[PDB]
Amino acid sequence: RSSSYSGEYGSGGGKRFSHSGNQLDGPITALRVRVNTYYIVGLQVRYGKVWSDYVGGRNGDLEEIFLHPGESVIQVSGKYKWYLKKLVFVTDKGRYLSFGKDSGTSFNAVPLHPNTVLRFISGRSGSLIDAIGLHWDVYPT
Ligand SMILES: [Cl-]
Repeated sequence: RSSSYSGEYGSGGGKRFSHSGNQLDGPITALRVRVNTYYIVGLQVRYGKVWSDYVGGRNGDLEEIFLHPGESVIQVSGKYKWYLKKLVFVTDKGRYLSFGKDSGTSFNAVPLHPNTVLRFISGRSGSLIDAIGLHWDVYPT
């Protein structure tokens, strides 16, 4: 009734990953994004207290952000072409958490149903992030 999906943004390269089985650990509380001049290289997401497996490669610099207590992502925009290139996570505390350089084809993802937040991500990866998708749902009870 409340879940929705935005995606997939990127190419068909790489291999699928999904954090759907990480939801049970809790809401998103932190993000790691490995970045270079051209690409989103890797991703890791913290669900409650539990970091997901890392996906992607190592040819970039690791950027990390903890969300403030009770803060959630409510919109994600970005850029891609043959791989993912840029991500901006917009939060319900007004923060715009940006990773990567402005180049490529844009996407702009918002949740379909009322009062939902980013609950987990999925996508495709190898040595880079080939594609990403955003999964929205209610903030967990
Ligand atoms: Cl590209």
